[PDB]
Amino acid sequence: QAGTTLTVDLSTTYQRIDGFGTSEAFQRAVQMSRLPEEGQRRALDVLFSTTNGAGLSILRNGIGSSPDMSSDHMVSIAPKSPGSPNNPLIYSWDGSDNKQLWVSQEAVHTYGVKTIYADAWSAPGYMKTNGNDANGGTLCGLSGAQCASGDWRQAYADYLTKYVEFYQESNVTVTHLGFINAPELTTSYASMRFSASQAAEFIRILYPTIQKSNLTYKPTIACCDAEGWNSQAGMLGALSSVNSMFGLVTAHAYTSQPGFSMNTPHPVWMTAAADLQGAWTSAWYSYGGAGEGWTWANNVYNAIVNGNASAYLYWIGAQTGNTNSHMVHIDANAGTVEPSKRLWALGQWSRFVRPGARRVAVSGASGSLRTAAFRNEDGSVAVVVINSGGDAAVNVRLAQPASAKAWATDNSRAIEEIQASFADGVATVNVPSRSMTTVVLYPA
Ligand SMILES: CO[C@H]1[C@H](O)[C@@H](O)[C@@H](O[C@H]2[C@H](O[C@@H]3CO[C@@H](O[C@@H]4CO[C@@H](O)[C@H](O)[C@H]4O)[C@H](O)[C@H]3O)OC[C@@H](O)[C@@H]2O)O[C@@H]1C(=O)O
Ligand SMILES: *[C@@H]1O[C@H](CO)[C@@H](O[C@@H]2O[C@H](CO)[C@@H](O[C@@H]3O[C@H](CO)[C@@H](O)[C@H](O)[C@@H]3O)[C@H](O)[C@H]2NC(C)=O)[C@H](O)[C@H]1NC(C)=O
Repeated sequence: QAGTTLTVDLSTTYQRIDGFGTSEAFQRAVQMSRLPEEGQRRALDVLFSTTNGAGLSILRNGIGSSPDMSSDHMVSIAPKSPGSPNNPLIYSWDGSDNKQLWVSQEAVHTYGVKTIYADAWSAPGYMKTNGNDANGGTLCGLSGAQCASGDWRQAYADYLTKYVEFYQESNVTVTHLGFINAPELTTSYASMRFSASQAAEFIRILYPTIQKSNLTYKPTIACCDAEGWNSQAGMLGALSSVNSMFGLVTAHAYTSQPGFSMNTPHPVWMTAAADLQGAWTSAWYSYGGAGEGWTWANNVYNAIVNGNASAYLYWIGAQTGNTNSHMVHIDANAGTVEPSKRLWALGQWSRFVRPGARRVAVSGASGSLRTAAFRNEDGSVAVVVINSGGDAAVNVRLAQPASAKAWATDNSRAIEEIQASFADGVATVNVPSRSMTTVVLYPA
């Protein structure tokens, strides 16, 4: 044939895409802050730049639960107990939030990011059955968790609301708010155990607290950052009584993969995935291993197409260390920043599939090509082609554009523009070998 023709059907729609992003929690933002100004700027550019970076459109921040910044802990805005939940909470704002406020202010005001997801791993220790933000335990006052010290549920809702207000008064709007992380998992770090029933119980307290607050923008409540699709899907029954009081479902890709559509009315975000203990690799493709850029391009495809995800977040953007827990390597001694091809994989999506995009049908792929298509709010149509074979001539059309452009990521290209020859509404591209290519059709 005269290449492979991919035809986009704008009349067949699926989920909305809210975007793509990562976190700088657990003092990864502090590691970035220690770089020379040029290293700082390069780290921020590769994460958020829509011209020379991954164009990430969501930042996930931790709402620190710890009493201090020991180790990699995130200090809380209220690290000292008031003794009783009947006493006002004592807020001790540091103007920094574990250097996440600076990353957020750069994302929003330098790079145009509009989606800021703040998620607590735990309440402060004095609000919990175990008196500690680490080693699990549950919020005092929930069903099954009566504490000698009192019922701290309203206090935790006031606390989360105050955290959003500190960000607001620092000119950052938190758009989404989570109050647990991995509620099925006890860990040696910030962790807190809620059943799905307890999550619903708390949402019924947190929703009116937010709606009655003086916040300028009322953030959408999220739940529950379970460590896999399967674990989160098991919480949806109990959450269904409060579907009027939260608006985002969140889950990771650790204990199961995002390979089916959850039964919820809400958008579903895959909010953390990584090759956490794999030895550092920057490569796009070596053999299809767990850390390679190629693998992560495909992991995103699977989450969107098979998991019905509206967003995809790698665990950490930039940090130090020699595992694939993160996309961007910091060498603290050299003061340098090196993006892996996992950074470019997520950017090969995020640069072109912007917030509000609607996934749409595309036909004509077979064999070595996996394809998806997205209609942006500006009417630009982004067609993803993941090519596991040799160079593939592809034609991209609607079932009408005035111009086209194309970019590819592979072993020698980092979201590099390639030719998109444009004739009578049809873009013709050479999709490189073992690449992810995005072809964009633009209205006038
Ligand atoms: C080599 O050190 C790595 C660790 O391997 C890695 O876990 C991470 O540690 C962070 C930590 O992150 C976890 C990671 O994602 C979730 O937990 C996973 C769920 O699935 C299980 O099967 C895995 O074993 C879990 O790790 C969880 O929701 C995150 O919080 O966060 C706390 C930090 O204190 C800790 O450093 O990264 C390190 C590293 O990069 O050095
Ligand atoms: C893939 O995910 C999307 C969400 O990102 C799912 O969309 C949701 O679909 C349900 C069922 O159609 C929608 O429920 C309807 O909502 C309206 C209000 O807008 C309500 O009045 C109707 O009675 C109905 O309950 C839900 O709105 C919609 N959510 C969004 C955010 O669009 C979709 O169902 C998922 N796909 C699969 C195959 O599961």
